[PDB]
Amino acid sequence: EEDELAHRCSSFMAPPVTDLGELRRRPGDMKTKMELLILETQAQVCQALAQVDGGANFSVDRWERKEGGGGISCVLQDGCVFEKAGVSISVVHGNLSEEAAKQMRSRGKVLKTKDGKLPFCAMGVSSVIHPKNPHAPTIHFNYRYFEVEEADGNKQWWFGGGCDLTPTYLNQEDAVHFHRTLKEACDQHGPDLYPKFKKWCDDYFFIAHRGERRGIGGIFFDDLDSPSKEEVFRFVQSCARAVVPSYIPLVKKHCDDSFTPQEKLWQQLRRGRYVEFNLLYDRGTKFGLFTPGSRIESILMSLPLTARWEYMHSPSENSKEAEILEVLRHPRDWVR
Amino acid sequence: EEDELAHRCSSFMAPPVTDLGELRRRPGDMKTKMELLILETQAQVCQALAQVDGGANFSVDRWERKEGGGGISCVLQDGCVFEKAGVSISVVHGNLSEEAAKQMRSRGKVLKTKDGKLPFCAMGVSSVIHPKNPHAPTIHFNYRYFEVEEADGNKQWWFGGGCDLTPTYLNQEDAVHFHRTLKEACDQHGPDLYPKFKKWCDDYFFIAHRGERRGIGGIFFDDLDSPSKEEVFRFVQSCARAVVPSYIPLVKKHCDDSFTPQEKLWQQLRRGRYVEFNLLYDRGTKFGLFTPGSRIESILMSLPLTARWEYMHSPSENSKEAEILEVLRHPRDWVR
Repeated sequence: EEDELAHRCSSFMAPPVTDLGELRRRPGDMKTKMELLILETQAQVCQALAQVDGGANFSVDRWERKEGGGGISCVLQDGCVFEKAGVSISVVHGNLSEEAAKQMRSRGKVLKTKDGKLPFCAMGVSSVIHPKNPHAPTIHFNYRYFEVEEADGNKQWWFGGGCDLTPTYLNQEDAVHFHRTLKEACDQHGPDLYPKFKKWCDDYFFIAHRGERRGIGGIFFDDLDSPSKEEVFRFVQSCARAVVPSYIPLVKKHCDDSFTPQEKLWQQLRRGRYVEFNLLYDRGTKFGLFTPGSRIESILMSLPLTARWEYMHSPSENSKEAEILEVLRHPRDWVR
Repeated sequence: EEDELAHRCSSFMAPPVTDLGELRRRPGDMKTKMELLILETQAQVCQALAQVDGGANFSVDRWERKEGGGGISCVLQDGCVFEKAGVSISVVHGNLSEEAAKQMRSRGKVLKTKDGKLPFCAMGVSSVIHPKNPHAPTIHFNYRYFEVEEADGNKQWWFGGGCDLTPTYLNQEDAVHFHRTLKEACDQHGPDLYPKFKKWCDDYFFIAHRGERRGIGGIFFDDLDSPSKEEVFRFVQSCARAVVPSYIPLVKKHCDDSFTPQEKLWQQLRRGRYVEFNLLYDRGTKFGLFTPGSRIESILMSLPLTARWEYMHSPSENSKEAEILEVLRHPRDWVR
């Protein structure tokens, strides 16, 4: 019979960033469990996307750097269903830079150095998928884990993540399906998680000057460090496993929908909004792998194939354009 | 005979931000001279653009806010020559916020409060113009002035500005024309200004991760506070007056050039680079009206009508695509 770990690894997009000998020695370490989870998630998502899109192949770049860890970047471009799809993982080990350390103190985190250093590990998966068809929505997700070794055998750790949808026009069934899938995943771990993280997602992706959100939300969480490491991992695992069922059915349903040049135009304006969230409010932080805010590499991976920016006459009062603008300004409940 | 100031004002896009009664009382104040210069420049540029583009009209929005000063924003969109053109002016009076003050100290500026306050005035013009034709280049320019009243009758003041070109493909004649026009303007005020500011421009618009500049540069200067206020103003005035001759001839020459769908595609990728400079390296600073870095309003005004982002096969070794990439990576002299 095939070795359990070997079997898992044959299904990944590329070999793990961490030496397989190390993962084999420490199967129960959260760093091991989380690296395998992010690799699994990346593979599950890429496989689902590749099954849907016959028009392009993933390029898979497993990379490493001396100071910047390693990762696996999977990119699909200009396919028949997806104009852009990126699914990346990163794993970084090292000692925290004085700058990184300083920033955490500003957010109220107190780190006690071990020797003179702060050994740490940060890892995560992050993805942005932009369909070609105006009626097939964009998705973003990310799931990550951080630990830092302090004085004594004490460790400080936390998880972060989220999954959010950016439709061109509102589709009620799609919105409910997406949110319901996320809520079911969260509810397994406690009834207050989805409502909290749904609200957090509505608040976080706010393009402030327009008074509009990027999309229809989903879930967002950060600094998640209770009740226990294993319990939070199981929650994150449920969330990561919800991505494909939350999303691929929407793309399969809508990828062939007819659309007008005007609907395509509107899609392009909505894609410009997606980009603008970064331009104005999330331009790049070097420490983005373990705090809210994106690293440059992530921002680049998120860009669509094309976008449009143009000052727009208020749309007809009962138009689909007006409807989506209203919900971006005033988010709604989708599941209770 | 028409009143000199009234005659000047009839040529502006809208009335000055500052009460005309105040400008009339203090004709010799640098705030007056600079406000008139920025209004003149805005009008000269808009008039030149409107003469070239019969396909769209400028919308002119003269606005004010209680805490945020006032301005005049002129916008043209989706014309027959320009896909986007923005020419804005802002004039803000008030007392420096503790945050703004703090930032200046970080840059090594030392301000001595008058009473408990730092009364200040900041003003400027800023513009981004994106032609439709791949062969007609994008331009950006800005010219600004800041003063703050300190303890005693002492004032701290400085100017900043620049003018830079972002071609889709390199055209040697265009590059020389543009740079020559700027150099002639600078040289009138001293022989070391153009070489210094040309290099500064090459260094500033560096999209670091690609190792490429946004375009072919021009001039860039900041914190310009010597030799005297009148001398620096006259220099800035020469630079502002060089915009139209540096640029409009290039648009008139190339706006009708034939282009291929591939050249249009490349233009779209170059426009994506333009946007990416903000996304990564210049995302927004609230204090951008008096320091390097753009305010959100400026970033928005700069966005093109459309852009593209796509990971690209290295172009043919002697292609025009390869040539522009090489010069973006390794800037050249254009005039000596």
